Amino acid sequence: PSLEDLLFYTIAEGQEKIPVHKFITALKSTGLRTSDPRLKECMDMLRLTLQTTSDGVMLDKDLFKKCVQSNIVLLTQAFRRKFVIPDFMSFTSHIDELYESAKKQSGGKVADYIPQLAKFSPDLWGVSVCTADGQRHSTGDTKVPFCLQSCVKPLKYAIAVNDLGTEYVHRYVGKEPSGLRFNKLFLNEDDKPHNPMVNAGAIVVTSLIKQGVNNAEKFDYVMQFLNKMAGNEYVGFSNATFQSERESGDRNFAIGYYLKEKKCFPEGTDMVGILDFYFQLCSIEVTCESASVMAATLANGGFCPITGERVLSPEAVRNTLSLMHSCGMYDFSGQFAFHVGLPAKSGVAGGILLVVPNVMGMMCWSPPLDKMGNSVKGIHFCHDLVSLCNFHNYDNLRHFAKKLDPRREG
Amino acid sequence: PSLEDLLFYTIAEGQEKIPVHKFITALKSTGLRTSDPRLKECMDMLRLTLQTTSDGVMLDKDLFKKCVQSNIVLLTQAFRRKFVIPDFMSFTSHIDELYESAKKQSGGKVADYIPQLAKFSPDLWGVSVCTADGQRHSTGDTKVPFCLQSCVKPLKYAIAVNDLGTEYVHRYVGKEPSGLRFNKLFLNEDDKPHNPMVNAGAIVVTSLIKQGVNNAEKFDYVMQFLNKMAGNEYVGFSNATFQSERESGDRNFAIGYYLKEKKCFPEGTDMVGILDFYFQLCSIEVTCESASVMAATLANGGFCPITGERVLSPEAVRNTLSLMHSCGMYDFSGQFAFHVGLPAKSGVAGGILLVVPNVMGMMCWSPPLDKMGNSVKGIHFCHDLVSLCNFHNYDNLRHFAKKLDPRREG
Amino acid sequence: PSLEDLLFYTIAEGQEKIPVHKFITALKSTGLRTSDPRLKECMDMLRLTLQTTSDGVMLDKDLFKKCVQSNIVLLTQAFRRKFVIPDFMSFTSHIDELYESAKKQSGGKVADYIPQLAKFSPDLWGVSVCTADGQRHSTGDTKVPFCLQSCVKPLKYAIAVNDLGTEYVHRYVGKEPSGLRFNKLFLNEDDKPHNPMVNAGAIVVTSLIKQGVNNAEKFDYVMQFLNKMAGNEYVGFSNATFQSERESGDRNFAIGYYLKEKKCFPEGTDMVGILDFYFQLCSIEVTCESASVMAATLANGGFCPITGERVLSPEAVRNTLSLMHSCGMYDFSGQFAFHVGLPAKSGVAGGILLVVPNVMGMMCWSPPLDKMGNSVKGIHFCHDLVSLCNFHNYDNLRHFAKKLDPRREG
Amino acid sequence: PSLEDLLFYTIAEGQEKIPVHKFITALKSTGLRTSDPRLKECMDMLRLTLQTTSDGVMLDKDLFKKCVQSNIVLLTQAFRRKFVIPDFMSFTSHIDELYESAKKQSGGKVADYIPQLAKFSPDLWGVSVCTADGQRHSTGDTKVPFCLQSCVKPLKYAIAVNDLGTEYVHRYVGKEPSGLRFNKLFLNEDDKPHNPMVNAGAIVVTSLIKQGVNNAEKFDYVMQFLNKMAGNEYVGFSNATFQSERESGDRNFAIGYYLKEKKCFPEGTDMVGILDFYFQLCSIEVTCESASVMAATLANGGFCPITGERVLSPEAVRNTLSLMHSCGMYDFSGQFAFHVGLPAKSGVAGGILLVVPNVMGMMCWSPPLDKMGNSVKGIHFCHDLVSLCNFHNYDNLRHFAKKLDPRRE
Ligand SMILES: CC(=O)Nc1nnc(N[C@@H]2CCN(c3nnc(NC(C)=O)s3)C2)s1
Ligand SMILES: CC(=O)Nc1nnc(N[C@@H]2CCN(c3nnc(NC(C)=O)s3)C2)s1
Repeated sequence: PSLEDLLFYTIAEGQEKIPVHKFITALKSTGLRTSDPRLKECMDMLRLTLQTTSDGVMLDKDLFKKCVQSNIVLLTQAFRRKFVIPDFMSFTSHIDELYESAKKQSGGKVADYIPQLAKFSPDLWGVSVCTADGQRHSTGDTKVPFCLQSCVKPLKYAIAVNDLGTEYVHRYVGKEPSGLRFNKLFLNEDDKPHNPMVNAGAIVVTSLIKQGVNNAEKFDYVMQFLNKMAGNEYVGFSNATFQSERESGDRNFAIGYYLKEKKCFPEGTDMVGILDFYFQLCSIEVTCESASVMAATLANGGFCPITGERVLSPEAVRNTLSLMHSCGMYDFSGQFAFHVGLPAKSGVAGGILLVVPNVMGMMCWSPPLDKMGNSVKGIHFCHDLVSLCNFHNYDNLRHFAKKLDPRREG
Repeated sequence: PSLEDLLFYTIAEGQEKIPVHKFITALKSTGLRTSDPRLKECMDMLRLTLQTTSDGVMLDKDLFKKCVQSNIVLLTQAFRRKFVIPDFMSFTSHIDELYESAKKQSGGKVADYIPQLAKFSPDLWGVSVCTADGQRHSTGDTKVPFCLQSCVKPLKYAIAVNDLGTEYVHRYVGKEPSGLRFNKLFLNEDDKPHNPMVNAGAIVVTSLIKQGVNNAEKFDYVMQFLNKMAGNEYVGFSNATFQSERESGDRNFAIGYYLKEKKCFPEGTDMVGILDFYFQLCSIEVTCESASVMAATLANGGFCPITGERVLSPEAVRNTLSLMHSCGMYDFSGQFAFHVGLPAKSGVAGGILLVVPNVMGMMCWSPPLDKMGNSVKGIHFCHDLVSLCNFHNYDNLRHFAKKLDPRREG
Repeated sequence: PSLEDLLFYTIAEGQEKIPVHKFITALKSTGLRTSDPRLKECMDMLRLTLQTTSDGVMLDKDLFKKCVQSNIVLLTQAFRRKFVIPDFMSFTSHIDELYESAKKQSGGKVADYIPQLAKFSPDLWGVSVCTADGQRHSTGDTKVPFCLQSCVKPLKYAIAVNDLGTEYVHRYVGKEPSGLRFNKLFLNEDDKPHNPMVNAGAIVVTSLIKQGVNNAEKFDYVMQFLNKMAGNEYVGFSNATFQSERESGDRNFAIGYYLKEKKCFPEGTDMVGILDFYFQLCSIEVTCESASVMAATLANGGFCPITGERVLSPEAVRNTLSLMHSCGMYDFSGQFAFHVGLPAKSGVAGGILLVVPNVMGMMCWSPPLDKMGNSVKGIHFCHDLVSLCNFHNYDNLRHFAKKLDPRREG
Repeated sequence: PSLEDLLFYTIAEGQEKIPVHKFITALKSTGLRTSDPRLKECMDMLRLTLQTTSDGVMLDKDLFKKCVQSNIVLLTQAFRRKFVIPDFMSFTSHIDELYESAKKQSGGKVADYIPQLAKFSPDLWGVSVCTADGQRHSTGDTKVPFCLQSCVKPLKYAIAVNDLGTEYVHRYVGKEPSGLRFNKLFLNEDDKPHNPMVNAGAIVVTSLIKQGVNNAEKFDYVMQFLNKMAGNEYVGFSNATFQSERESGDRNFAIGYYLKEKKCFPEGTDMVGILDFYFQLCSIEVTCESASVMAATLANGGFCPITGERVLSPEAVRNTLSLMHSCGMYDFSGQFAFHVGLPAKSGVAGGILLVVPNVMGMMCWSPPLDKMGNSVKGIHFCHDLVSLCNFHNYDNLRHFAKKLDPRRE
C-alpha cells in the first residue's frame, strides 16, 4: 500500500485519471483554501504540471503522487474527513443563515468620537471563520480593513504573558472582573488595575512589553507577532486613527497620570511614551478574514492553524481565554459569559474576536455599537451561534437536547 | 458474530472457561463497581448462578453470555476501553498522589460557628471521583456523612431552572459575580441578589421551588430530586445542624427582611417560612462518594452516570456550571476561575463540589477552612489536579505543554 | 427706688391707676402668654383681685405691686424690651408673611405606607414659634396633633448623651453624615451606624437609654423627659400609628437583625424588644405649639424657656444641634445646611423641628412631602425665613446686606 | 461735654498731662497695635509732636485732643472696653497657656514630598489671633513665612463667589462633603467635584477666576485680593515650592485630565495652564500674623478688621464658612465639626486657618502632620480652645456650664 495511492483511489472513484479541477473542487469543499500556506508545494507542483503538460489536464496515479506527496498528511486528514468540522459545507450554510438573520438587526449607533470611525457605514457586516484545522469561510464585508481597538487587549496581554510569564505580568495587573459598576475606578484594592481587558489594565500591559527598546521597535515587534498569529494575512496600521485618538484621549491621559502616581508601572517607564504606544496598538488594522486566523491561534493552543507555527505558549493562551471569558465585553461581560459562554473581545470599531476553544476562531464586524459599546449585529450573531450549536463553554458534548454539534457526522 | 461471545474471548484469554472472580476482577479494573445500578441484571444472574454450582463456578461460553447478555453494551465499552478515562487504574494512582500531597497541608480552621460543624475533627480528609461513565474511585474518609451547606446552592438552582426555566428564575436573581467590593450588599442595582451562589440569591431561589405546596412537601421533593442526582446513593439530614443554623442565622433574617421589604419574593411568599426551608436545605447530608455522583450528573448534561436517568435539563446544567465558574468559591471565585478553571462550589463543613465537564465529578471534604471560607486541603488538591491534567476549562486538547491527558491512551 | 414702682410708672403713663386689661395687653405684646408658667402667681393674684374687688378694674401702685411682686424680674425684661427679639409684634408679622407664601406651595405627596399617615390632609399647615425667652406666636393648624416620627431622633439622642455622655454614646453610633451616595448602608467602616439621625443609628440609640428596665418604664422615662422639654404642653401617643408602624417595618427588622449580627447593641439587649420601643418613640404625638417649645429648649442650652427648668446638659444639646445641622433632613441635609444653615430635623408626618440657636425654636407641619421625604411647605418656609433674617449659622451679626436682624431695635 | 476730653480724663486719671508712653501702654493693652492702619493719623500726629517738644513729652488736654481727634471713635470703643473681647489681656493669657500645652505634643510627620516642606523644622509652632475689632496677639513663630497650600482653597473660593456669584460657581462645583467613603472619586453623581475644599473642586474653582486674562494677570489679581484680606500684611510667593509641586503633581494632572474629559471646565479653558495657576496659588506664602488677619476678615462678614475695607460680599463669606465647617480638615472634617464646631481649613505645610464668626480669626502653624494631613499641634490647640471657651458653633451663649466666655466681663 502507499498513502499517496490510497488517497488517489479515494478521489479517482474507480476512474483511471483524476481531472485536476475535480481534485481542486474536492479539496476546497473540505474548507481548505487552495492558497493555504501548508499547501504551497502541492499547488506549485500542480500549476507547473498544467504548464509542462498543456494537453488535457489529467492526473494519473504517477502524476498525482508527485504533486501531493509533500503535503500528503494534511490532504488525507482533509479527505478522510478528519477535520474538527467534517461536514464543513453544512456548517457554513448555517453560518450564512445566522449571518443573514443578524443582518436584519439594523439598530445601534456607529461610534463617532473621532472622525475616522464616523466614516464607517452602519450597513457593513462581515463574519469570518478559521477552524483549528485551517478550514475557512467568510460572508459579508470580510476584506474591509478596520482597527482592532480594544480587540488588541487580549492579543497584547497574550504577548506579555508569553514573553514575561504569568507571575511577572500579574504583579502589575489583576485577574478578575471588577463588579458591574466599578467601571469608573481604575484600580482595585491592591492598587492594581482590575484586569488586562479594561483600559487601565491594557495601558499597564502595554508598558510591560519589550522594555528598554524604543517605540519604533516595540511596535515592529508586536506587528511581527500579530503577523504570525494571522498566518501572515493582512495586519496593518491607521496613522489617521492614531492621530485622532492621541489628540482626543483625555481619559487615557487621566488614567496614565493616575497610574504613575500610584506607581503602577515598571521602573523607568516613560508614561506619556507608553500612552503613545497604546494609541498605536489600538490603530492596528485587520480584516474579518485575517483576524479570524488570530482568534483561531487562540482556539488552537497557540499554534497558528494555517501555518503550523507555534506563536504563543499554552500559558498565554489559557490566561487570555480565561480573562476574555469574564472581562471581554465591557459591562455586558457577565451576561455574555452566561448566555454565550465563549471568550470574546469587542472594540469600538464594531469588531468581536470570538474563540470556540479547540474548534475555531471568528471575527464579526458591524460598526454600529449598542449602549454598552458592543456591536449590535455581532452580539446578535453570537447568541444565535450558541443557540444553534453546542459551543457554549458548559454545554455537554454527549447530552445537548435539540442543539447541533457540527463536530459530528450523522 | 456475537458481542457477548467475542467479549468472552477477550476475557477468556484463549482459555475455555472464565473463573467468575477473574471476570469480577477484570470488571473492577475498568473503574466500574460491582454494585453499579446499570449492572444489576448481570449481577443478579451471577448471584443466581454462583448459587447453583458452588463447584465448577467457572463460566463457560453459554453461561457467561447468559449472565452478561442484558448489560452487554455497557460491559463492551468498559472492556474495549471506550470510557472517558480508558486507563482508569493509572488515573486513580495520580488521584491517590494528589490526595496524599493535599493531606499534609495542615493549616486552616474548622468552622466554630455551630456546635455541629465544630464537633468535626481537622484530620478528616476525603476525595471521591465518579466519571461520566460511572467509573468510581475514593481515597480517605469518603463514607463519613457531612452537611452540604452552600454546596446545595447549585443543586437547588439546578432544580429551579429545571422546573421553571432560565427566564423566570432570573426575574428574581442576577447572573454575575458582584465584585469583591460588593460582597457585603444583598442586592445589585436592579434590586435582585447578585447570583444564586450567595446567601441572598440562594434564599430567593429557595422561594421559587414548588410554590403553593407546603414546606414539608417541598423538602420531600428536593430530597427525591437529590436522590436521582446521586443515583440513589447516600442522602440524609442533620437535625442538629438545622437547629444550630436556625438560632444562628441573624444575618439570614436580616437578608430575609431586606428581601421582603424590597418585594424580591414571588407573590404569596412566607418569608420566615422560606428561611426555615433554607436552613433545612443547608443541612442535607451527603458523603464524598454520593456527592461525587451528584457532581457527575452535572458533568454529564444532567444524566446520572450510574443509572442513565435524565435528571436535569441541559439548560439547568449549563446555567449552574456557568455560575459555579464565577461565583462558587466565595471571595476566591475570581482567583479560582483563573488558576483552576473548573466549576466548583464550596461549603462551610469543608466540602468542595468539583465538576470536570464531559469528564467527571468529584467531592473533596476536609473541615478545616481557610480565611476565605474554603477547605484548605480541598483548595490545594484542586490546584494540583489542574496543574497535573489539562482539565482547565481553557487548556487546549491538542497542545498542552507538560500536562497529562487521562482521556488518551498513548 | 423699686422695680414694682418704676414698672408701674412705665405702664401708668402718668396716670394714677392702671386698667387691668391695659396691663394684660402690654404684657401680651411682649410675646408672653398670660398662661406662661413663670407668670402663674401674678395671674392668680390678678384673677383673685377681680373677684375681691369687683369695684375697679383699676390698679393703683400698691395693688399692682402685690400682683407683680412675685414675677417682677421677668416682667421687667418683658416690659423694658430685654427679650431676645425686642419688637416681637413686628417679627410675628413677618412670620405670618412667610407662612402665607409657604402656604401657596401646594406640591408634594402625603406619606401613604400606613393607614394613619395617609389620613392627614394636604391643607394642614402650621408654624409655631417659641423664643428662648418664652415669647410665643402661632399661625395655621398649630393645635392639631401629629406623630413626631423621625423628629424624635434628636430628642432621644439628647437624652442618651445627657444620661451617658458623648464618649459612651458614640462607641455605638458615628457622628458624620454618610455621604449622599451611601443612603443604603446601615454601618460605616467601623461597623457603627453613620450617625444618630438615620434609622439604624436611632435604633442603636434607642437601645442605650435606661438599660435593664422593661419597655413600659423606658417609655415613661422618655415621655417624662419630653414633658419637661415641652414645658408640660401636649405630648401624647398614637397607638394606631404604632400598630401600623410595627406591621410595616420590614426594613427596621432588617436593620435590627443586621445590627445584632454585627454586635452593635450593648450586651443584654433584646433586639426585637428594642424595635418595639423604637416604634413607640416614633408614634409619640405633639402639636406645633408644644413641639416649638421642645425646639426652644434646644435653642436655649437645655433650659426650657417657659419654665426655667434645666432639662438637658449643654454637652447633649450641642451634640444634637451639630448632628441635626449635618444629618437632619434626609438626603437634603447637605443642601439644607448650605442654604439654610440651621439645625433642623424632618419627619414623615410632615414635621420639621427647627432650632435658631440663642433665638428660638419652631415646629412647622404640613403633611405633603417632597421626593426626599421633607415637608414641602416646611422646606419652603425655612428657605424664606433665612433669606429674610440673618439667622444662618454663618451669617454675620455686623454686616448682613439685605437681611433683617430681629434681635435689633432701630 | 467733649469726646476727646472725656477720654483724656479717663486716661489722665485726674492728672495734669498724659505722658506719651502711658497713653501708648494703655493702647497696647486693649489689643490694638500702634501700627493698626486705622490709627495712622493719630500715630502720624504723635510722631509730629515728638519732634516739636523733644523734652518732657507730656500731652495736655489740648495737645492730646490734637493727636486723637481723627481716630476718636475707635479709641473710645477701645478704651470704654466695647471690643468683642473686653479683657483681652486675660484672654491672651489663656491663648498662651493653650499654646504651651500644644507645644508638648511632639508627634507627627513633616510632609516631605517636595524638598521645600522637608526643609522645615518639626519644632516650629506659632499661633496668631486678630479679633473682629483688630485686637492682636501672637505667640511662637508667627513671622516665619510658609506656603498656604490647601488653606488657600477657601480664599480663592471666596473670591470666585465674590466676583461671579453662588449660582455660577456651583454650576461647576458641589457644596457637600463627599462621605468618608468617597475621598478617592473626583466627581459626585452630577459629575461636579464634591466641594471647593477638595483638590478636584479647588482645581475647578481656579478655572473660574478672572477668565480670559493670562496667568500673570490672574495671579496678580488674587494677590491684590489677598493683600486686602490681610490688611496689607505679609503676602508672598515661593517659586521653589511652585517648581516642586508642578514637577510632582501627577495626581493633580490626573485630576485635570479627568475633569477635562468629563467637561467640568468653563468653555475656552486651558486645563494645563489652569494646573500651572493652581500650583502657583498653593505656593503663596503667609505668616501666622498676616494669615490670622485673613481669617478675621471671614469672621467679620468680609470686612477687614484692621483697615475697615469691604473685601468680600456677605454671600461669599457665608458659603466659605459653611464649606469650611463640613469639608475643611481632610478626612477629619466630620470629627472636627462635631468636637470643635468652627470653620477651619488645614494645609500640608502644617497651617490651620481658624474662624470664630463675629469674634476672631486665627492661624496656627506647626509643620508636623498627623496621619490625616492635619497639623498635630494645631489640631490639639483647637480642641483645647473650644474645650475652654464657648466658641463651638452650637454652644449656647447663655447656658454654657463651666466654660469661659471671653466676650463678657
Ligand atoms: C443597589 C444596592 O446597593 N442594594 C443594596 N443591597 N444591600 C444593601 N445593604 C445591606 C443591607 C445593609 N447592609 C450594609 N450596611 N453597611 C455596609 N457596609 C459596611 C462597610 O459596613 S453593608 C447590607 S444596599
Ligand atoms: C460618580 C462617580 O463615579 N465619580 C467618579 N469620580 N472619579 C472617579 N474615578 C477617578 C478616576 C479613577 N479613580 C479611582 N480609581 N480607583 C479608586 N478606588 C480604589 C480603592 O482604588 S478611585 C479616581 S469615578
